[PDB]
Amino acid sequence: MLVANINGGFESTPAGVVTDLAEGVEGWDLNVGSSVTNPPVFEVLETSDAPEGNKVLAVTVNGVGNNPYDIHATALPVNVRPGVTYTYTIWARAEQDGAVVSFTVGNQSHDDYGRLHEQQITTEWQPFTFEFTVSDQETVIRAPIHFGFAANVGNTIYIDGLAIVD
Ligand SMILES: [Ca+2]
Ligand SMILES: [Ca+2]
Repeated sequence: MLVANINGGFESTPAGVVTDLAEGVEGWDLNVGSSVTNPPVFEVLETSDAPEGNKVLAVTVNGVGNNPYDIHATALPVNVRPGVTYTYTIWARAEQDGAVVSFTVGNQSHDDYGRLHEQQITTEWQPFTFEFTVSDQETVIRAPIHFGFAANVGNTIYIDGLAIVD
C-alpha cells in the first residue's frame, strides 16, 4: 500500500524500553504531559502475539494528567496530499479489560480531521478503522493516540499495525 505514516508496525525499532520519547521510535513521537506525576512506560516488544510482524508497542499507564493526550503516541510525520481521503487502520488490545483509547488524526494546528473517540479496548486484539479527508492545504500531518484516561491506570495497552492509506 501507499502508506502515509512511517514504521506503523514498529518493525523498524529494536525491542526494549523507550528512553528517547521523541526520536527512539522512528515515525512516532511519544510524550508525557508535565501534569503526569507517575510516568508511563513505553516499550517495544518482540512477540509472537503481534498482528503484524513481530513487534508491538506496549504502553503502561501508571497515572494520568489533565488531558487525555498527556500520555500519547503520535505518528509523525504523516505525509499526505490536500483533498485526499485516507483510510486509518490500527490494532489494539489491553492486558485487562476496561481500557480506553482515542485514535485521532489531525494537523499541526491541533485540529482533528477525524477520530475514533474513547474506544473501549478489550483483552483481545481488535481493529479500529475510519476514513478522513485532508480538508485543508496541509501535506505533513500527525496521528495522536491518546492513552491518558483514568480507566487505564494499572493497565498496559498494546498497539500495532497503524496504516494510513489512500
Ligand atoms: Ca508489528
Ligand atoms: Ca519522532
